[PDB]
Amino acid sequence: GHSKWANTRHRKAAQDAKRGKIFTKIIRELVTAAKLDANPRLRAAVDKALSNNMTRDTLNRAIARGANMETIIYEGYGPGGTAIMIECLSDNRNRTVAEVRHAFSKCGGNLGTDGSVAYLFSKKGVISFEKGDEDTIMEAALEAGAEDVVTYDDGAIDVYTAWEEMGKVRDALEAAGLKADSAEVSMIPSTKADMDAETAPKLMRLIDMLEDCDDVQEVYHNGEISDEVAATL
Repeated sequence: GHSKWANTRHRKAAQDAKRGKIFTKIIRELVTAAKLDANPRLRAAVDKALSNNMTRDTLNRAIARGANMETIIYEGYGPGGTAIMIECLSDNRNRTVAEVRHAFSKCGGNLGTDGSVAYLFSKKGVISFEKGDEDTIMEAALEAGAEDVVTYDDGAIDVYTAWEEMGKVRDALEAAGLKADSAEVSMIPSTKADMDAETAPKLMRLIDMLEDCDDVQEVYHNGEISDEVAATL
């Protein structure tokens, strides 16, 4: 009872309503990495920009910006006792932590020590196929170096790679006539947080408030959902 759109339907139907905020968070992550100009920190941003439909000239002009903002991560728990990580970028640490702290209060939750639920998360590249031949994609993926392949109930396919190889793998599948629909780099949970029609929209409200903050670059969670309940939100 677990499809891919079930853990991507909601919020992804909300992030496509806050495109200004999403566009501009990417911009800051591009400019800051170019100002660094550090290389393997620009790459990530660029890929995120593409997957979000940001034109090339726009990204190039952002990087071509090569205001002291720093990166900061937070951790906590939320609806249904669901683990959560928050990645930020800001020039004001205290204002950032307050806004993040405010979200949890308004959603019954609490931040924690830097090492709490983090160990429950592994940073890896994910190349997704919304459809296709499973055994052919799997072999081409493992062949290219992939670390694992997941096939969901809706035929969607997720290829996991070492976070820093998502690119080589993605390209291999393409040159092989096996184009992925998306290929990003996220934080994958090694555990499941069951959710009901009660502790889901509640969690989803937290992700919404957190993502509403301009300092919040990334929000990850293990609140696995089911097709059964996903049809209540």
